[PDB]
Parts: sequence; structure tokens; C-alpha cells
Amino acid sequence: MNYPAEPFRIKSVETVSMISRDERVKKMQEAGYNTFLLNSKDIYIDLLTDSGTNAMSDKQWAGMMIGDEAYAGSENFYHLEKTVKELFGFKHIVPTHQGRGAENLLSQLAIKPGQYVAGNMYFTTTRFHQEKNGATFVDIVRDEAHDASLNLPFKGDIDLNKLATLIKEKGAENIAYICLAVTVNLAGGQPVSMANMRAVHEMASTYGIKIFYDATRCVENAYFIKEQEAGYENVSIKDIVHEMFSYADGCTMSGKKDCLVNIGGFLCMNDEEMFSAAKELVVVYEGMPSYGGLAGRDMEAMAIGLREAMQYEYIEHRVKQVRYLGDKLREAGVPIVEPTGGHAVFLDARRFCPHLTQDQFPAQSLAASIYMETGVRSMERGIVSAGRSKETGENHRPKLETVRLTIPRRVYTYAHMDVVADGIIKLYQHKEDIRGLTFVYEPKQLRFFTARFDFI
Amino acid sequence: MNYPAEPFRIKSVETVSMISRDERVKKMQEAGYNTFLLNSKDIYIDLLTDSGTNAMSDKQWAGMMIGDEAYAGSENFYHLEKTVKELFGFKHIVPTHQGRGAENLLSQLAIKPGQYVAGNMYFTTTRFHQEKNGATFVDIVRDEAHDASLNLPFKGDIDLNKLATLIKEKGAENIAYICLAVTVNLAGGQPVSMANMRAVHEMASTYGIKIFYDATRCVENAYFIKEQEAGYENVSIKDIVHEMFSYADGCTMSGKKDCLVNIGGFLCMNDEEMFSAAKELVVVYEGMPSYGGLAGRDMEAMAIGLREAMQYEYIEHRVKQVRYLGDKLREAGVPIVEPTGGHAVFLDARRFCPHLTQDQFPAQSLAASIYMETGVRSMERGIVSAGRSKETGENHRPKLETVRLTIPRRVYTYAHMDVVADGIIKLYQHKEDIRGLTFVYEPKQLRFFTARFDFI
Amino acid sequence: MNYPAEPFRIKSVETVSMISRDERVKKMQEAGYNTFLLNSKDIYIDLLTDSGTNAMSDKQWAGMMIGDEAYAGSENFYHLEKTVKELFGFKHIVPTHQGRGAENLLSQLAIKPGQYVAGNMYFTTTRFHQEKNGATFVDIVRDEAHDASLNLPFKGDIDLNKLATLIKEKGAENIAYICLAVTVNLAGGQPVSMANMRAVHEMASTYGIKIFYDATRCVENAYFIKEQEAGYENVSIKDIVHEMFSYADGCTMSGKKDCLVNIGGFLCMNDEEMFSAAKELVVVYEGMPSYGGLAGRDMEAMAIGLREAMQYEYIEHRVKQVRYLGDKLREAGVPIVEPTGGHAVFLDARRFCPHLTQDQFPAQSLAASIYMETGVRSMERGIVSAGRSKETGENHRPKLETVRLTIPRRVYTYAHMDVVADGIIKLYQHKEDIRGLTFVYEPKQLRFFTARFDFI
Amino acid sequence: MNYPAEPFRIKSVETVSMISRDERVKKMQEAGYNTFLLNSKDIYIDLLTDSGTNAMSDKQWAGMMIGDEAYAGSENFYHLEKTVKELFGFKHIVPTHQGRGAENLLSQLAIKPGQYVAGNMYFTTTRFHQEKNGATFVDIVRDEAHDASLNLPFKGDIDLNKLATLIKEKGAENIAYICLAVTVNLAGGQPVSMANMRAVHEMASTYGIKIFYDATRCVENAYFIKEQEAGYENVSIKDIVHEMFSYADGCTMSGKKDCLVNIGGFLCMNDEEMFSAAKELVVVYEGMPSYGGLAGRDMEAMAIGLREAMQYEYIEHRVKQVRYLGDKLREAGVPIVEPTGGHAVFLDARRFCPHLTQDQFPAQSLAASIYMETGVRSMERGIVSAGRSKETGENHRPKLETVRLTIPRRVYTYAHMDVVADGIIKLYQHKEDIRGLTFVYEPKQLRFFTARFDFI
Ligand SMILES: *Cc1c(COP(=O)(O)O)cnc(C)c1O
Ligand SMILES: *Cc1c(COP(=O)(O)O)cnc(C)c1O
Ligand SMILES: *Cc1c(COP(=O)(O)O)cnc(C)c1O
Ligand SMILES: *Cc1c(COP(=O)(O)O)cnc(C)c1O
Repeated sequence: MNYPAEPFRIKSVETVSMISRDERVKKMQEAGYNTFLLNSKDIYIDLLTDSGTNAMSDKQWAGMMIGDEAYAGSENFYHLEKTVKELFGFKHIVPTHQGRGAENLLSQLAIKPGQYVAGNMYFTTTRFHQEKNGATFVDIVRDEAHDASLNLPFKGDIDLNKLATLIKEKGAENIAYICLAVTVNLAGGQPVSMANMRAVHEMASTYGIKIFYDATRCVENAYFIKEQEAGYENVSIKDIVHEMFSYADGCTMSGKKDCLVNIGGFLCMNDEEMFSAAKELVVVYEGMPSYGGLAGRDMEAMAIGLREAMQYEYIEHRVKQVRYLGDKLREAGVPIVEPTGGHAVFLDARRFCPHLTQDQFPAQSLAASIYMETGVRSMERGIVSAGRSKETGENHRPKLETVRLTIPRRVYTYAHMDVVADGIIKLYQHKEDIRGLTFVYEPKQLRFFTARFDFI
Repeated sequence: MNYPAEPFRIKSVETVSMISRDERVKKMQEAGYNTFLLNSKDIYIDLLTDSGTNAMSDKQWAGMMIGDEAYAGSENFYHLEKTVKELFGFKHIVPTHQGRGAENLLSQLAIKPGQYVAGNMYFTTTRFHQEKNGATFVDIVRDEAHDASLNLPFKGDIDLNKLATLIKEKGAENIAYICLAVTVNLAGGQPVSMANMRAVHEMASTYGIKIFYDATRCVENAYFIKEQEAGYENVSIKDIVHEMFSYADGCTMSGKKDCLVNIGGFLCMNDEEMFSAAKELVVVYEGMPSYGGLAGRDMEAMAIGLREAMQYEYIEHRVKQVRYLGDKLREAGVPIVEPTGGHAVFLDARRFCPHLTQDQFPAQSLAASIYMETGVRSMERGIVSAGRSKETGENHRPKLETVRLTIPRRVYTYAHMDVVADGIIKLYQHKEDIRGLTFVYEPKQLRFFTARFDFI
Repeated sequence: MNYPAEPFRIKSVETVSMISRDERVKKMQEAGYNTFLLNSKDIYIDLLTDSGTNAMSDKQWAGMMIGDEAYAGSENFYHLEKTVKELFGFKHIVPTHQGRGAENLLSQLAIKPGQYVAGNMYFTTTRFHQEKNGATFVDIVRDEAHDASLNLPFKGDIDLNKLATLIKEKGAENIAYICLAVTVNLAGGQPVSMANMRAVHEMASTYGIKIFYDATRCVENAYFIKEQEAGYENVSIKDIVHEMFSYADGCTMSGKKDCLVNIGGFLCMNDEEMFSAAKELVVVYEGMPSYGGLAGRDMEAMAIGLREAMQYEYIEHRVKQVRYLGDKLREAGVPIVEPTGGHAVFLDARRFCPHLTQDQFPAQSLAASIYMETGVRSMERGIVSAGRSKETGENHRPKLETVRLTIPRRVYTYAHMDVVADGIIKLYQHKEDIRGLTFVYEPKQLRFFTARFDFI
Repeated sequence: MNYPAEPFRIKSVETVSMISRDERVKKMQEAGYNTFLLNSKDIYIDLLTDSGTNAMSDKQWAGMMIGDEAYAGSENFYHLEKTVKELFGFKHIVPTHQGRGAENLLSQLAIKPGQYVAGNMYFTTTRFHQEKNGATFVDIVRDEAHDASLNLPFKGDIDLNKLATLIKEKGAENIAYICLAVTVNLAGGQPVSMANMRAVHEMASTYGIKIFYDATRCVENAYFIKEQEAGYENVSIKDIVHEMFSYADGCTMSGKKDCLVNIGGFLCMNDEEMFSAAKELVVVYEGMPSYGGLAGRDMEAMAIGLREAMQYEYIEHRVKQVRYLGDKLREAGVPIVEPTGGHAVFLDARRFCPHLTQDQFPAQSLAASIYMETGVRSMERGIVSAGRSKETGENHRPKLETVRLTIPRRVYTYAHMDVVADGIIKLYQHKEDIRGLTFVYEPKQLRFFTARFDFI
């Protein structure tokens, strides 16, 4: 019922051009009705992603001025190494320019062809490197996680029965590692309980199976645990995060998310053998282990942001601001995925546009409409992005045809949230007016990135 | 009824420490219950002033990086000179480190001992330099302006009958110049209509009297003209600002206000004789005419800021965010000054605390309570600031005993406004609880700046 | 005989702590006499590498303030794409966090198992990706390039007879592409003449072979052409660079070198098929094609830096400052690699320490001595870095046992060069005093990065 | 004989346009042969002044990012106050936008009409405020200080006999205060010995007279004391500065000089009465005592800069880089003022152009020639700047007809010094070629700032 005011003041702003609706319609047109083809400069509120779109603090910007760009022995690296070792509790750290860079490394080092990798759902880049290195992905998340309507807490929890069964039918020796993600993106940014992580660790530990977290949004997960897990009411975010990682053997992290930066990531591990091997591999892909594809100034900004992310008031507002958007939409009966995750709100384009068939790209059309009416860009996560089968050469028909409204950290206000909520509510009240779309140009690769459409 | 969402995104934020109510009470104690003694770091929302507390843009910060610190011929100066000439339309410009710097200059140049200076109300620093140079200030603002309850538009307007009479009982030749201020600070930030400026210029131009504006908040004034003056509904802010100045002979500007900067100001004029004399005088007070006590980077930032302030959406949201605070307070029956100005909301401490006599400093105590309860700093504008008579050595009893809630530009959100509004409304419901204050230490000079008190 | 003064002024400085010789000796001891283990903060002059250690301009820092961090459609991306298209002349560009990131991409896209890749010498990362993807590297550089004493111009040139013979003995169809590097690192930073680039292109065009440049230091190369190639005396650096690339099908670029930045790189190509395939591949390794693992601000700084690098006076001073260090050392009879390249000076550790056998690591010891005596860090490029055979498990005995003095761009002065030169000349006069080293700890991987030694 | 290398690295550079000699000649022409009219952008090396043209450090730029712009209680002010109290040892400090601002204040507070002000020579701004406030300036520096050819150390010392006599012929009660400047500008930047500061204090103390230091270049002074005063060889710069100020009652400081900043200054004092009165006066001229016309970020940069100036290596290089220029010039027989000061070199235009009469403006023409030949800008300090009498309406004929070459801190290299020294040596060897100048346009005020000339 209550939403907190920003636990910070605005130090500097990014000016935006408020173009008319007539202009937005023309721009949408030229973009082929594909929000991905829109120019950043032509967008008022950009909710395409929460990756690298964060606003830094004055302290981080101060850190950006004292970048020690030395190839080795940089003071910024020591700062990052010390901070991560202190907060995550891992023994070694290898910086990487992004989260995927770390995933490429881990997968090349922890997977042997024909092995299995079990995890609670997946993410495109992380799953790619897994399979790329000869492994078979096995989803062991609870089934309720797949129910977009089920309003249940900790939908990202792993189903221990599915895990135990896997171990039984394939053998511990055949499971490279368990990839536990926090939060679970695919499900809408759903958290994992501390009880589950503890339980999975107990089982895996019994069979000597490795556990690597995809901690890109571990602080948001930390907040849900503090908010909804019994006994964690009075535990600090910092302490919750420390315990979370005490059940993992390492992790891949995208600083571009919860580390409050615009670039940066890293790989963590306790194993010395794996650390030494990782050091040799990072050289050819990211750079020396002393900087890993990151400028010294960026390692400083990331070490600072990680620390800023631990402030309760900051994360509470971050998550509640997303909750605010979901709440407003739910109050008007707009079809969204439940419950609201920590970083975004997903709209059910299917239920939103019942007059359209998935083959008429409702999610893509909804997104286009959202921009023309409010100037906010959202990302289509439906049939268009799902792509079309290689063999049958036909469109994949994903279970969910959604439009994702992803919120960057510390960039928008509740007033901005009202602009997108009011705009979508108005669209919903006249949803029959939303037209279907058709391909006028469909590239072969990355079709969602450059395909152009036209109304049916 | 409707308030616009911020026409910008947050680029960087200023971290703030949220200290408990207990700590705030302790800090206020140590500060002698005087908000002017509180440490900036101990304040959540600082509404002490709108001067130099503005948030700059990414474009301004980029300019901050290309400062041409040359003692002469700096590129930044040319940028500023070109901008001001374009936007204000004046012939010459002399930069100064602050608005007062410009006033000191114009006063030493346009005033002759015994001459008179008429204007709509006054400001401390400006009137000082006026008198300091042997001149008598004559307030020619409409009487209604003095009525804090009269909800009347353009209260800052000049009484043309009060003027004509002045010219009559004293002689044009005895009036140095007319000091028209936009907006009028003393009344609460009230605007002056274009019709008034034009009429004043018509009369003065007749008797050859000089007109110099105090344009510190000329852009807020322009917004009121576009919003409430008939015929300007469709005129651009830029076009309104240009005409405003077409009725003046020069001006003194405080970039710290409407120029969206943290430091800076300038003096403009068309007279070449005055310009040449100004050049000679600036040398000994601010610095060369080519920089006047401002770093190159700051002249660049100010040139950029002035341009940014011309954006309608920006100024509209600026003024409306202040209106929002006023509306919320009025809705709860809190006594405030009417109508709401463009840069601040003034609380009527007299009506707020009817259980306290002015000699118990209601405004001062109201300000201390507001901080201890919400963490927001406000400024007292009553008996404590009015000081005490030199002769009678007794406290001056100002007509209005108010607490000023001044809003910096682009720094806070409506959520922030709700924090100060809900806290003052709650205080009002239990106003009888507010205690009177007493001097435990009263400096002789700048008492309001360092005086310390204690509860009665 | 003449060296030009810096074609720029200092805008900001990086403070350094000048520790004593006693302190430096203690520091060196603690670092196991390995310069790779020294803290950047304990170094006065760091000549470890010219990679990402460059000093940016005020215009570049201004650009760092206007980063459009949008996931797609960023204004900075357009700035970089337009700039590179204009200066390099390639049709398409794909940004990468670094040069290796672009190499990984090109190798995966242009090599098929069993094919051959011919080039003028090689670089560690680039060769790794070549072989990693199933190709056999063939060195076709002129034989003189291997004679470190031969003072001959354009030692980086490709031997057209070696290339023609390759095409003859293996079949044009079996040659993935020709990898022409400018300048040639391994030889000491030696240039490639325009005549050679044109001839190579003529032959390759005949057989339909692909040509991709490893342009990390193409601007330094351009200067040498302007300085020593007949007919280019009056051609602009900008025009020479455009012609160079007119003979290639694409290129991999490390912005960390000649683009005057601390991070960044990119992949260029004219072929649309390859461009489409590269776009799909960059996603999983670097990021969207619209940012490729680089923050928007960095794409802006790299675009600006590339344009700054085209100024003749800047590149002339850059190369000549390196020539200055080499001239001073040569004048004193200190053994170095000839002629001096464009980014570094290589000391011949073998001839420097004739009292030591390569097995006693002369280059590693010379490097430790240079730091203890002057406070400047250099990199060992000899037996330690060469490593030990995997099979025989024995140290590789590289032909050249050197110490590299790599000069960052726009970071040091001639006075700093005098410091390293005078210290090295002094050490040379008592070279017999340099002690041999022995491993006290030899890691299995990246041994030159963390190995620790002790005097013999 | 030996000159130290820069004790810092270049973090960022200010690019410059290297226009040809033909262009420079064209530019000088349009500037009316007056260097004060040249655009900063058309200059290579700007030696107009060392005021506010300094290069800040990466640490200072970091401080610029955390500017606490609160009107009162700013953290940056506490940082500055604490730093000055600690380094200078004074009780109170009142910041001002510039040093003049501090002079204006002190003059108004400590001078009573008719009183006398004695000091070692004078400076324009400071002397003005002295006389403007009804006081007579009495020069009590040693007579040797006026001998531009006398290579005598500590020419800035006060002749104690001249002082004692003053106190005798006028009475201590009639002497406002003693203004001791460190260093002494008018003489060329000459230092005052610690023994003299101690002596003067001992005498003034006896008669209860006041001593205020014009410490704008107190760190350069401190270096000379450490270098040439017996017994201070082993005292830290920090400790020398502390003792220096222990003999004063306060001081006016221009951070634009030795504080390594581009703007800012302050007034120091131990007297509470003066402090309180100073607080009331600053409000109307600079701003609140809590910022005094300075942005929060600038107080931070000044606090950090002051500390950086205390590094022996930095100040030694600073003074020795200027010495280097004087040494090169003297070695070629070029007529300069002796000895070389700590911040500038003065050329003797009279002896430089013996073929010209002061009436033909040799200094002004020399300055013009220096620019057309090298691209460096210098300041005319002869007849043109001396102006012409108000009564007789004729040109004043200053004792010294010089061209001042003032060096900013941390902006140029020795190579830049060679460019100016080599160009001036070449002009000297053909001095007879320097032509006389004649006014083509002479303003009445600030004639040196905008007068235009032409060759006779
Ligand atoms: C964003 C993300 C990653 C890593 O991608 P980044 O761009 O590389 O750093 C990994 N997992 C999840 C669940 C993510 O959301
Ligand atoms: C703030 C203000 C000024 C100028 O003061 P600043 O600090 O000097 O620049 C002048 N007039 C009014 C009405 C003001 O509100
Ligand atoms: C530096 C370099 C590269 C690319 O490496 P970076 O770190 O990745 O960008 C490629 N080739 C040569 C010859 C280089 O010197
Ligand atoms: C520079 C200087 C001052 C002060 O002038 P600034 O511009 O105001 O701060 C005072 N005295 C001397 C001797 C100076 O050199």
C-alpha cells in the first residue's frame, strides 16, 4: 500500500526531447514498427532492459576520475578484488567485460562433452555457452514457475525431487554442475529462498556435485528473502548476500545489473585449480587476469556500486518501484505475469490482444502501440524473438507472448511509472483497436533485432 | 489537477544518509535549533534555498570538461556572450561570479548620491548596493502584493500610478533607474506581466528614465506569462523571454537560479559608455571582463544551462512541482502564502502556531520541528532574520512570520514533495505541540546565521 | 637530430609517489624480482605496455560525460560507426570490448578446419584464435625482419615470393585469408610499406584470397610511410590511412593502441554475409552489435580518439619520442633492436649481460634492475615469457632475450625518457654487476605473470 | 646544472591547433599586434599569466565530482577549513571567489582613513583596495629589490630600518597593518626570508602593529627558503609554510596561484572580532561565509590542491622549470631580470631592442614578435600597461620596459620551454629587425587590454 520515496537526490540529469505523438508515429513507422530499431534519442522512457542502463552515484563518478589504467597491479583491481572477496566471500575473482564473458570462461572450464548441467530455468547467453561446450541443459525448477498466473512466492526455487531424480538416472559423475540463478529471469524475475539454496547445497554436497550461481541479480533476490522469508526479517542485506553465496562453489556475475554500472562483470571461484586454468583462458578472450577487458576506472566504479547496492533503503525502493508499476496495472485488470519480479513487469500480450492470433505478433504490436502512445520503449519477448525452426523453417510458438517493461536502477521516478501505466491502461481499454502485424522484411539471423513490419 | 512527469531521466544521483529521528533530534540540538547551523550531510531534503543548488545536465557536465581557462580570449566566454546576446538580446555582457557581483557593479555605475531607485519590492543584496552608493529605495509595487492571503495573479506588477507620482514629486532627473524584478522574491516568487513591463517602459522611455531588470528568475516569470497572460498561450518561452528584455536597458543576473548552475552570474546593458566603465570596474572586484571571477568551465556550463532553461517542458514541470507542494498543503488547511510562487512555498508560521507570540520565534521553531520530524531543512523568514533595531536595540517585528520551503531545480521528485508535505500536515494537526524558542546565544551580526536557541 | 615539442598542453596530471631507491629495492624483493608483480602505485614510469595506458584529451573526457547507455540505438554507436566508415572506409563495423574480442569473431567466421592463414609474423592472441579455429599459421614476412641488428626500413613487409609459393604449394582455396599486421609487433614495431600492401592485394585479388588487417597500430605505420616512402612526403596521415585500408577486406582493431583510449576495439568488413554472421556471433561473446561489450561513453571516446590520432604533429611527436629514447641508448652503445619501432624500444638482454647465460634469465634480471635503479617498469620478453615445452617440459630458448620499454601515448615527456635512458646507460656501464636469477616459485600457467625469483 | 623530471604523469591533455607562421602573422594582425586580443584557441603556449591556468590532478577532478552544493554546512567547506587550519595554522577562514575578494574585505575591515599601510612593494588589485579605503601605501622593501640587474637573494625582504623609521615618523597607531607579500611579484617573483619574517614580526609585535600576508605564492616562497636559507635544508615544505604563517595575524590568498586551482581564494585571521565583522561583509560581496561565492566542488579542489602543493618534488620542479627558461636565455646573452623568480621570467625590452625608444613600445612589439615567431603568448609590462597620466594626459614612462613570460603550474614541459627560449634567442640575434609600434586605436580605460597598434 505504501511506496518509499527515492533514498537519494538527483545529482545530474539526462535531458530528453519530448516529441509529439505525431512525431512518434512517424518514427515508429520508419522503424518498421520494431522498437529495437528506434533511436535512443527518440525515446522518453527506455524500458528495453535493466542491463547497463543504471545511473551511477557521485561517488562512483569520483572513482571514474581516479582510474589506474596500469596493465597489471592496478589499484582499482585490488579495490574490486577486496570488495568482492569481502561481500561474496569467494576466494578468487577474475574480472570480465560482461557476464557472458564469465559464462564463456566457466563453461569452457567446468563442462566435459556429454555431461549435464541442471538449473532453475535458463538465460540465452548462459545456456549457449553450456551447450556450446558439449552439455545438455536440464531444467529442474518447480513446475509452478511455469504458471505465469500463479501468484506464489519464490517461484524460482529448484525442485529437489527433480534434482535427486536426475542424479539417480544419470549419476553424479555426469552432472558438470548445478547452475542456480538468482533471480530467475525467465519466470519474470522470481526469487529463490535461502532454504532452497541451503537444501540444494546439502544434496549436491553429498554427491560431490558443483554449484555455480548466475548471480546477476542477487541483491534483488536478497531483498525478497529479507521481505518474505521467515527469520530474515532482521538480517541485513549484506549478511543475506554473504550466506547466499556460502552454498555456492563460485559464480558468474553481470555488474551491469545489480552492481549499478554500465559495463562490467566477473567470475568467482574457490577452487585453485580452476582459478589457475581460468587465468590462462581469460587472457585470450577478455584480457589479463588483472583487468579482464575492463578499464581500471570501471573496476573502481563496479567495486563502489556493489557496496552501494547493499544499502537496504536503496534495494527496497528499487524493487517496490517495480511493484508500484505492477500494482497500478493489476488494479485496472491488465494481464501481467505474477507475482511481479524484482527488475521488470511482463505483460501478457495474448490476454491483452485476444482479437489477434500469435501469428499476428501481438507482443510486437503491443510494444509498437505502447511507444506511439507514451514514448516508452519495451521489449517484445514472444513469437518474433522466439524465432523460427531451422528444420521446419517455421515460427516457434512460445508459451508466453509477452512484452517486457524492464526498469533500470535509479533512472526513473514514480511519475514516469505513472506515464507508462496510464498509457498501457488506456491501450487496454481499447485493446480491440490494436492491429496485427506482418513481416515486410525478416532477416535470417537476429530477426527480432532488425525485422520490419506493417499493419494487417 | 494534473502534474507533469519529469521531462528528463536521472543520469547520476547524490547519495544521502537517512538518519533516524533520534539522531536528527540530537543533531538539531547541537545546531542550537537553528537550521542554518545543520551540516548538509545530516539533511535528507534541503529546501534552504534554490540558489546554486540545481542539478546540471550531462551536456553541462561535458562542457565542464572543456574549460578554456585562458585569462583572455577563452572559448567559453565567447560561447556565453553569444548565447546571452541571442537569448536576452542585450548588446554587451560582463560576467561576474554571482548576481550580487553584478549589482555591486551596476550600482556603482548608475547611481548618484541622493538619487532615487524605484522598483517592485526588493532583495537584501541588491537594495544594499543601492543604498551603499547613496540612493533612496522607493517601493512602487501594487499594494495587493503585500497581502499574503490575496490569491491574485501577477502580484509583482508595478503600480504605474505610484511610479508616475514619483516622477512627478521628484523629477525624472532624480531617479537613477527603475529596478524591475522578475519574479518578485519578497512576495513569495510572484510574476510580473508583460503588459506591466511594456507600460512601465512606455512611461520611463518618455521621461528618459533607465530600466534595469533583476532577471535572476526570469524564466519562471516567463512561464507564468505563457500560462496566464492572454495572447501568450501559444508563444514560446524563448520568445517571451526575448520580449521581456526588449523593455529594459540592462539587467543583473544570478546564474545560480534560472541558469541551472551552481555558481555564476552576469551584467548586461546596451549603453557603450556604461559598458566601458563597467569593464574598468570589474577588474578590481571580480576579474578581467573576459571571465569576471568565473572559471572557463563555469561560463560554458552557464551558457548551456541558460539554453536548457528555455525548454517549455522543463520550466512547466519546475513551476508545477512547486505548485504541487502548495496544493497538497492547502488541501489540508495548512496556512501558506498565496498564490504559490515559482520557486518556493511559504508557510505562515503566525497562523501555523497561534499559541506562540512572535517573540517566541514561531517561524524559527516551526523550521526546527520540520527538520526533526522529516529530515528536511527549511529557512526561517521572520523575526529572527529581520534582526533587531540598531537604535532601540530591539527585535524588528516583520509583517510576515514565515518558513520558506525553496525548491532547487531538477533535484527532487514528487515523492520527495510528499515527504515534506505529509510531515508538515502531521505537524499542523498537532501544532499546539510546537514549543517557543529563546536565544541562548545571539551574535550581533548575521544572527540568523549563527544564533543558537533553546525551548521555553 | 631534432625532436618536436609536445603538440598539446597538459590538462590534468596523475600524481605519483617518488619512493626512495631503498624502498624500491624492498618493493622489488617483495614482488619476487618480477616486474609483473609490482603495484602500479609504486611505479614512477610504467613502460609495461602501450595498451590502454594512453592519455585522453579534454574533448574525449567531455564525450565521456554524454554516454547514451541505451542497449540499442545509442548516439555514441552512430558516432563511432560514422567515424570509422569515414576514416577506414569499410562498409560495416562491429564494436568489441577489445581487439582479441574482434579476433575471436573473425577467426570463427573466416576459417575452416585444415585451411591456412598467412601473415607477416604474429601476435599471441590473434594466432591463438587462428589455430583455435582449425588453421595453420604460416609466416611470410621477409627474412631480414628476423635479424634484430639489421637497420633496414619497412622490415614488416611481406615476402611476395613466400606468399606466391604458399598459394602454389597449397592452393588458393586452402588459404582462409592473409593476416597483414601494421605495424609488426614481434619485429619491434616495424612498419609495412604501402607498395607492399598494394602488391599483396593485387596478388590476393587475382586468386580471390581474403585480406584482413590487424590494424592495432595502423596510425604509427602511416607515419613511417609518410616519413620514409617515396611519393608520400606530402600526403596527409588521414589520406595514407584511407589508402592502406583500401587494400583490405576488413580488419580487427584494438582501440587501446592507436585510438587513444583505455579500452575498446572493433571488427570491420565489407562483405554483407560476413557482417550478418558476425552480428549473430557477437551477441553471445561481447554483447549486442549496437555496443559490443562497450559502454556508450567508451564508443564516444574511441570515435573522438581515432580522429585525434590523424593529426600529423601528434603522431610525429609520438613516434619521435620513442626514437629519442632509442637514439640516446644507441649513442651510448647500449644494445637494442634496430631500427626503433613506433611504440617501443627493445633492449638486447643477451648482449647487455654477456656474463649471464639465458638460463639465468638475463632479461628478467635486467628488468628488475631497471626498476630498482630508476623506478620505471619494463616487461621481460625472453625465456621466462617463452615458457617451457609441454612435452619435453623444458624452457624454450627464444632467439631474442629482450626487455621491452613500451611507451603509452601522450603520457610522458622527454625528461621522463631521460630518466629511463640515463638509468639504463648507468646500468650498462656496470652491467657485470647485474646478477642472475633462479625460480623460487614457477606457476604452471602464465608463469611470466606470477613467477617469483631470487638471485643466483 | 640539473633539472628534475616532472614528478607526475600526464592524465589528460588539452589538444592544440598548430597553425602555420603565416596564419599566426595573420592572426597577430587582426589582433592589432596586441597579444591580449588573441584568441586562446590560436595560441600554442600561453604564458600570459600563472593565475588560474594551472593543471589539476586526477584526485582534484575526483573531488570535483562530489561537490556538496548546499548553501550552508557543505562538506567541501569543512574539508577546506580543516586543511587551511592545519597547514597555515590560522584560527578562522572565510572563502572568497578570488584573492581580490579577500583583499576588498580585509581592507574594509582593517583600514581607517588617513592611516598607513606598509609592505614590500605592491600589486594592482591589493594596492587599489588599500587606497580605495582611505590609506597611504608606503613601500619598505630594500632598495636593491629595485635593481633588476642585481643578482641578490631574497630581494623581497623588508628593510627593517625603513619600517622602524616609519613607526617613528608616523606612530604605530597610524599604521593600519604591515602587508608582507610572499613572494614579491613586482620584482619578478622574489622570495622573503624566514629571518626577515621573524624580524619584522618581532618589531611589529613590540608596537602592537598588525601583520597580514599576501600569501598567493607562499609555497614558491617556501621552496626558496628551503633551498637558500641556512638551517632549512632539512625542513619540510609543510613545516616551512607553517612557521612562515606563525609570524602573521592572517592573510589573503588567491588559490588561482599556489593552490593549483582555476578559481578560488580565501581570507584567514585569528582575531574573533575581525572574523565576526568579516562574516557580515562577505555576504553582500561574495556570498555566505559558508561558500563565499565558490561552488562546493571548487572548495574541495582547493583543499586537495593546497595539500598537493606541499610535495617537495612538485614545488622543486615548478621553480626549477622557470629557472631553466631563465638559464637558457641568460646563456645566450638575452637581457632578463635577475634573479629568476619562482613563477616568471621578465625580458628587458629596453636592452632587447636598443634601436627603439620607449615611445615606440618595444615591449609590446617584442611580445607581438614572440607570438608570430613561436606561437607563445606573453604579457606586456611596460609603457602601454603603465597607461598615461590623468592630469598631463601623457604616457607614463615606467622604469622597466619588460615582456613577462609567466608559467602556469603543471601545464608545460621543458620541450615547451625550449620552444619559447629558442624563438626568443633567434629574435635577439636579429633584434634590429623588430619594428616600432604606433597606436591605431587607444581606449581610455584598460588600454593595454584592447588598444590596437601598427608598425611604424
Ligand atoms: C543479463 C544476464 C546474464 C549476463 O549477460 P550480461 O550482458 O552479459 O552481463 C546472465 N544471466 C541472466 C539471468 C541475465 O539476466
Ligand atoms: C538570489 C538573488 C539575487 C542575486 O544573488 P546571488 O547569490 O548573488 O547571485 C538578486 N536578486 C534576487 C531577487 C535574488 O533572489
Ligand atoms: C594489442 C594487439 C592486438 C589486440 O589485443 P588487444 O588487447 O586485444 O586489443 C592484436 N594484435 C597486435 C599486433 C596487438 O599489438
Ligand atoms: C594574483 C595575486 C593577488 C590576487 O589576485 P587574484 O586574481 O585575485 O586572486 C594578490 N596579490 C598578488 C601579489 C597576486 O599575484
